Parts: sequence; C-alpha cells; structure tokens
Amino acid sequence: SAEVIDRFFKSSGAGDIETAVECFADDGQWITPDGDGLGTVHTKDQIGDLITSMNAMREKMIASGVDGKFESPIMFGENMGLVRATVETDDGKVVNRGVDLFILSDGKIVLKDVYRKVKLA
Amino acid sequence: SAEVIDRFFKSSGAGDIETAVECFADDGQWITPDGDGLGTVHTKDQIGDLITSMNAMREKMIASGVDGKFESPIMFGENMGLVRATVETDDGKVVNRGVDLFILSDGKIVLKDVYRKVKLA
Amino acid sequence: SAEVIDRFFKSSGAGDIETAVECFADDGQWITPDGDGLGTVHTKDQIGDLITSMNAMREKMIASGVDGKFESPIMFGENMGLVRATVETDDGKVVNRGVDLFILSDGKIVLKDVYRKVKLA
Amino acid sequence: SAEVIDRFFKSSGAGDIETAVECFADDGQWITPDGDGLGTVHTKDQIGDLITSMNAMREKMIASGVDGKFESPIMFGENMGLVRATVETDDGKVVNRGVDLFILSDGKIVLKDVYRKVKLA
Ligand SMILES: CCC[C@H]1C(=O)CC(=O)O[C@@H]1CC(=O)/C(C)=C/C[C@@H]1O[C@@](C)(CCO)C[C@@H]1C
Ligand SMILES: CCC[C@H]1C(=O)CC(=O)O[C@@H]1CC(=O)/C(C)=C/C[C@@H]1O[C@@](C)(CCO)C[C@@H]1C
Ligand SMILES: CCC[C@H]1C(=O)CC(=O)O[C@@H]1CC(=O)/C(C)=C/C[C@@H]1O[C@@](C)(CCO)C[C@@H]1C
Ligand SMILES: CCC[C@H]1C(=O)CC(=O)O[C@@H]1CC(=O)/C(C)=C/C[C@@H]1O[C@@](C)(CCO)C[C@@H]1C
Repeated sequence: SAEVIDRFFKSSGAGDIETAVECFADDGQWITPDGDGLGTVHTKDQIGDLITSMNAMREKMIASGVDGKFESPIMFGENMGLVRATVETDDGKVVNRGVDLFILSDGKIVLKDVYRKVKLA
Repeated sequence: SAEVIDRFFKSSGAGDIETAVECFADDGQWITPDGDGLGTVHTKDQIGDLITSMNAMREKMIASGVDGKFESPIMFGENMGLVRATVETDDGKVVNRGVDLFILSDGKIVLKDVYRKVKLA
Repeated sequence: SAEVIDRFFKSSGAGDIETAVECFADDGQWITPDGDGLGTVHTKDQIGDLITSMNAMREKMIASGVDGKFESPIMFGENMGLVRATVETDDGKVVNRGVDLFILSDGKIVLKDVYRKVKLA
Repeated sequence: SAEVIDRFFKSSGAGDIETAVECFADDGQWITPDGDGLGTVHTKDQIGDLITSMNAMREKMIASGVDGKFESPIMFGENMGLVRATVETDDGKVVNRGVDLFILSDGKIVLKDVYRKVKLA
C-alpha cells in the first residue's frame, strides 16, 4: 500500500533520517540518476547520507527560486507506486518533470528509481 | 473518480469559467506545454483566463478546419485519470495527439498536465 | 469489456465486414498510421473498405513469409484495452511491434489507434 | 496470476530447464532483443537451449562484477505482468535497465518480451 511511500516522503522531507531509512527493506535499493551509467545504486545503509545530501541540494535549489513538487503516489496493486514530480521556478516555469518508481515488498521499499525528462547532471 | 474531470471538460468547453475553475483545488496547477521550459504553470486564479484564451485559440483552429477530440477519462484508481486527445483536420488527418494527465485529491484537480507528440509552439 | 474487441478481431480477421464494422460506435474512429500526418482517420462507414484493404495487404505479407500476431486485449477498466501486436518472419525475426489502443463507450469502439515501433510506410 | 511468472524465474534461474519450459504455452514465444530485427523469436522447444545459453552468459557477467536483479512481477489483471530488471556492477553502477513483459493465457506464458534502455549487442 501507499503508507510506506507516504511515510518516506514525509520523514525524508523533514530530515527524520532514521524513519526514512527504515522504509527500505534491508535488501532495498535507491537508484539516483547520477554517475558513469544510467544511475547509481544506494543500499539501505547508504541512504541516510543520501537523504541528508539531497536536502542540502534542495536548499540550494530553493535559494535559487526552484523547488520540486511531489504528488501523492498512484498505486498499481499493493507492490508498485508511481509518484509524479515537477520541478518549477517561482516564476511558473517547469524546468524538469519525472516519475519516481517505488517497488514494495512486505510493506518495505525494495526499489526506488526515477525516470526524468531532462538528464540533469 | 472521473466526475470532476468530466465536469471540467463540459464546463470549460462551454465557457462556464466559474464551474471549470472550481474543479481545481486551491493548490492545484494546470501545466501548459508553452514557455521557456517544459511547460508553464497556471495556478487556480490564473486558470479562468487560460480557459478563455484557449477557447479563442480553439475557434481559430476550427475556422481552419482543425479541432481537438477528447475521449472519456480512463481512471487509474480514484486519484488519476488519463484523457486521450486527438487533433484532426476535417479531411481526416491527425495533426497531433497526446494524453491529458489529471491528478486528483479530495475530488479536486491538483495537477493537469499534457504530454503531446508534436511540440507545437 | 473485452468482448467487443475480441469480436472485432475475430470477425475482421475472417472478412465478416458487417460484424466488424458494427463493433464501432457511429461516432467511432479507426486511426491508421499512414498519410501526411501522424495518421489518417477512418469513420465507421470508411471502415469496411479499410478492413478489406488490410486483408489484401495481409495476404501479400504472408506470401512473403511475414505475418502479424495479436495478443488478447489487456483491459484497463471497462473502457480501455491494449492489444500487443508482433510482426514476425517465418524465420523467427521480429520486424515490427506495437500496441493497438481501443477506447470503448457503451460496448462500442469509439477509438482504435496504433502505436508502432517502426514507422513503416 | 503471477504464479507462473514466479515459477518461471525460480526454475530458470536454477537450471530446472524442464519446469521453466513448461511455463510456456505450446504456442508461446519468448522474444530476445538480438538478431537482424527488433528481436528474435524462440518457440517453446527452442526455449530450453535459450535458458541454458543465458545462464552461461550470466556466469560470464558475474565473473566481471555485473549481474541482473529482477523485481517481483507487477500484475495488470490476470493476463499481463511486468517485471522490472536492473543490471548493476558490484561497484553500485546501473549499466542497464528494462522491463520484461509477460502475456499469459490459461496460466501459461504466451509471450515473454523485453524492452531495454541500452540496446546491447
Ligand atoms: C532521487 C532523484 C531526485 C529527483 C527525483 O526523484 C524526481 C526529479 O526529477 O526531481 C528530484 C530532485 C528534486 O527536485 C528534489 C526536490 C529532491 C529532494 C528529495 O525529495 C525527498 C522527499 C526524496 C525524493 O527524491 C527528500 C529530498 C529532499
Ligand atoms: C492544455 C494543452 C492543450 C492541448 C492538450 O491538452 C492536448 C493536446 O495535444 O491538444 C490540446 C489543444 C487542443 O486541441 C484543444 C482543443 C484545446 C481546447 C481546450 O480544451 C478544454 C476542454 C481544456 C483541455 O485542454 C477547454 C479548451 C477549449
Ligand atoms: C491498423 C494498423 C495495422 C497494424 C497494427 O494495428 C499493429 C501493427 O504494428 O501491425 C499492423 C499491421 C499488421 O501486421 C496486420 C496483421 C494487419 C491486419 C489487420 O488486422 C485486423 C485483425 C485488424 C487490426 O489491425 C484485420 C486485418 C487483417
Ligand atoms: C531475455 C533478455 C535478457 C535481459 C532481460 O530480459 C532484461 C534485461 O535488460 O537484462 C536481461 C539480461 C540479464 O541481465 C540476465 C540476468 C539474464 C538472465 C536470465 O534470467 C532468467 C531468470 C530469465 C529472464 O531473462 C534466466 C537467465 C539466467
């Protein structure tokens, strides 16, 4: 169900690193679209740092008049959720859009990945 | 459910600006595929004007023998609907096609966005 | 439901022009991926001829060792079905693939369109 | 349902060639993204060899520090399942991703196909 995805967004968006991390199965992975290949894999014990570093990135974006807006997850059965994301300037300009994929197993996240429109570095 | 999406198409297609606007949550956004970026964001109080201006555009299209045809929304659970759109000439020629995304929250539209085949200016 | 889509494939695949045509609403359209634009629109009374001409095309393909294989439609609620198509040579070579979109209204087809991988003329 | 897809992954991943093969209808096809065209068709009696040869390929990949990870299938009704695949290096680098399509009929696989991001030879 969507509860673990909701919990993840709320806790990770406030810096409750420990709650956010615990949304992931011990074998779960969070794939970010950076690095040599199509992405970089983060395991559960890499994910707390990742959250912290993405929060710091978000603050720089905000200071520039840009921020991401995440919609409530759309569930496809119990084990998959799609989250629409839109990155917008305060002037009303979409600068990026994408979909966060969540694959769940047993109420935990086993895969978080993103598909984005603009391949930002 | 699809009722608010249906209400939106019927009212906005006839110029009932006030009913159409009220289909959107106060925090909702309607993204149009124009502007510097991947689109331009319209908030609820920008949406009435937008409807009026798109109706005027539609009349110019019709006078040229071109018009858009929208299918009934296909629901994915309660909170997402997809609307197929086809732009056709009176001679039977598809000139554009796309999908209108609706994300709902609490019976209101929180995101209307479009994906189109031809990136028309 | 899928019955009208199944009926359409069975009847149109055997040349029962009248049954196939009657699967379409009077306002339905069948879009083929040929012509000046992204496709060409066929109304209900253009569709019988279209079926005949596509059957004749299919026979030429078969004589060349190529044929299309259609899977059973995958339903998304009552009013949308997706049909996977694969075009294969008798030597085991996929030469095209795509998805037939069916949008239904009231048990009739209101839109049949195709998305294909190879933009064959 | 997903049972036949699960059975197929478990048995084919261990070399139980006979169980894996019997997951396919007698008319089923497994399409691999190699060959002259958009893929190559394997019938039921070609599929055992295919499994063996893909296992041997997998062992070479593993010896290079690369392996594929398959998620549990996401069902769309009874007759379609999507399986997310990610190919990763042991250093945490996604090198390929895709989706395995399964179309079922009567509890058997009638079509297995893949869509991949990187068109690897
Ligand atoms: C993992 C890739 C990140 C990108 C996507 O996933 C979709 C996209 O294109 O934009 C994203 C970047 C973005 O704009 C924001 C606001 C990231 C913030 C983070 O958001 C949380 C809630 C986790 C989800 O990322 C905690 C952080 C504050
Ligand atoms: C917001 C982008 C507009 C495009 C799409 O969304 C999908 C696409 O490619 O074509 C569209 C343009 C089009 O052809 C029409 C008929 C617009 C009319 C408007 O339609 C209403 C019902 C609202 C929905 O747009 C009120 C207006 C009369
Ligand atoms: C309308 C576009 C046609 C293409 C698609 O729709 C998907 C695709 O890429 O290949 C198709 C062409 C094809 O290979 C066949 C076998 C057409 C035969 C016709 O099939 C029937 C059953 C109607 C459905 O087309 C009656 C005809 C004998
Ligand atoms: C049929 C195309 C193969 C590719 C995909 O399907 C998705 C993708 O991009 O990567 C795949 C290649 C891959 O990395 C692995 C691990 C193949 C192993 C095989 O996996 C089993 C379980 C069958 C499913 O393939 C038995 C074999 C050991």
